[PDB]
Amino acid sequence: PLMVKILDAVKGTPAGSVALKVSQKTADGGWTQIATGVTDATGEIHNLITEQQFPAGVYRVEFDTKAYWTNQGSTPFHEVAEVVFDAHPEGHRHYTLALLLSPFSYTTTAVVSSV
Amino acid sequence: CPLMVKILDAVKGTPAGSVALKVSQKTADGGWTQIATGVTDATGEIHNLITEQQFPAGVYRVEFDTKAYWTNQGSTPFHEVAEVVFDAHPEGHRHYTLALLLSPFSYTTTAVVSSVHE
Amino acid sequence: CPLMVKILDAVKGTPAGSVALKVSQKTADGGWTQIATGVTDATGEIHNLITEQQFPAGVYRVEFDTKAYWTNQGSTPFHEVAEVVFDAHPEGHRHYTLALLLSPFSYTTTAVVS
Amino acid sequence: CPLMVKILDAVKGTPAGSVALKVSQKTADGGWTQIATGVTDATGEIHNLITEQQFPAGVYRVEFDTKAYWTNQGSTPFHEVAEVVFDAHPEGHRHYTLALLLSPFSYTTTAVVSSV
Ligand SMILES: N[C@@H](Cc1cc(I)c(Oc2ccc(O)c(I)c2)c(I)c1)C(=O)O
Ligand SMILES: N[C@@H](Cc1cc(I)c(Oc2ccc(O)c(I)c2)c(I)c1)C(=O)O
Repeated sequence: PLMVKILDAVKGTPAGSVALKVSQKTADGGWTQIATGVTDATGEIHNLITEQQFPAGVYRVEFDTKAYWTNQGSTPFHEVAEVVFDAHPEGHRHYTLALLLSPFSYTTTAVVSSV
Repeated sequence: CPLMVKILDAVKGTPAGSVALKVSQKTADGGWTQIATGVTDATGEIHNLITEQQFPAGVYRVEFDTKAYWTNQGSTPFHEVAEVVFDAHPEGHRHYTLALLLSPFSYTTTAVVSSVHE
Repeated sequence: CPLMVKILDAVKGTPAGSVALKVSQKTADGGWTQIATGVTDATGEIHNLITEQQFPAGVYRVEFDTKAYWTNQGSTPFHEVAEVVFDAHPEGHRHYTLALLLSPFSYTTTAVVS
Repeated sequence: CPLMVKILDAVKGTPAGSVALKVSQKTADGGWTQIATGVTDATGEIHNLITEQQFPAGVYRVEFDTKAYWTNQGSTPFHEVAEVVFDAHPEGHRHYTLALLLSPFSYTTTAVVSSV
């Protein structure tokens, strides 16, 4: 239900080996960690979470972009890239978090398949 | 396919369906020759746009009718058209995906030239 | 004004007016302490957000209430908020401009470090 | 000035200086006539690019030499050029700012229209 696609805007390839964590907002305004992962070479993570693990609610996906640029040899601006959103996965609703990275800029977009 | 597209609608949060596009190749005299046209499907893609044989190295211009897209959406767009012009280097089984993120008053054109990082 | 913002609305093609934001500084224990808040004017900027005195070297978080902005505009947006987290090195009159481009289902955060 | 530009370099986190550009106006026959050329300064802008008298309503094309910008940076660019094509409606003292966000394999073209 939750997929990601991270692209490197400098190299024109997906951003591989990007560490991420998915958190779910709790009733008291806190966060609970529901999964972690690292993108494969296609800048994707497969079987990140399952349907039952992704009920309606506010989610935060944190991407370790600083480590990504460091490893690539660039010094980046952001300490992390955070994507915080409301998810309504009722039906067939699948979410793709598209992330476009440059050392001093990123774009976070979502593609939400209907039901 | 050596040339793929992926168009996203940044307003609706879905791929941009029914976007008309055309692919032209720069000729020796500096003019443009149209080699393919098409319209994106519901996934914001166009399958079998051109073949490897139709894609020798050279300068290509892919023009997207984003103005009609927004107009059909009931929106007011800025750009007359979205243009992506690039020198293609297909040697070594390099394929291109032209990613395009659309908003009425903004678009982002990115290119992916491998399916994997390195 | 070591810390400036410039927010644009990619749907309307104008700056994003009345966008609420808050600036937090990371503390020794890893937590966040809020040092300023503001709301963008019609040019999508906030003047005199913080002073050089308030902006020492360290890690900062600028959080923009984009959800409220889109809700007010009449759209249902994706993001609950827009978060910009960065290590600042303002020592030496280093200015930071956080440029933010907004659409209901996408935003771009860029930095111009002068 | 009815037509401004603001070019940023997303790799360095600075405006993009010394970017060459050309402004053309579409003619009645579908062709193009050049009305201005310029090069951005260190703030990624070009001052006094054209006058209001030179900017009537119509379709304009602004071509940015981003390929040379990246080549000079020692990088490898994707795009052969960056072109921004739009129907301009300056009536009622509307000015345009073409914002351009550059990375080697990606750029964002946005427009800001203000009543100034
Ligand atoms: N196999 C599918 C996977 C796929 C999914 C999506 I959403 C894509 O678009 C992106 C992704 C990240 C970005 O930052 C931007 I801008 C656009 C691409 I490119 C590929 C396909 O090829 O469409
Ligand atoms: N802030 C001053 C000048 C100014 C105008 C604009 I539009 C700006 O935004 C940009 C520029 C390029 C980009 O690629 C992106 I995304 C945003 C900035 I930063 C500054 C003013 O307008 O008075």
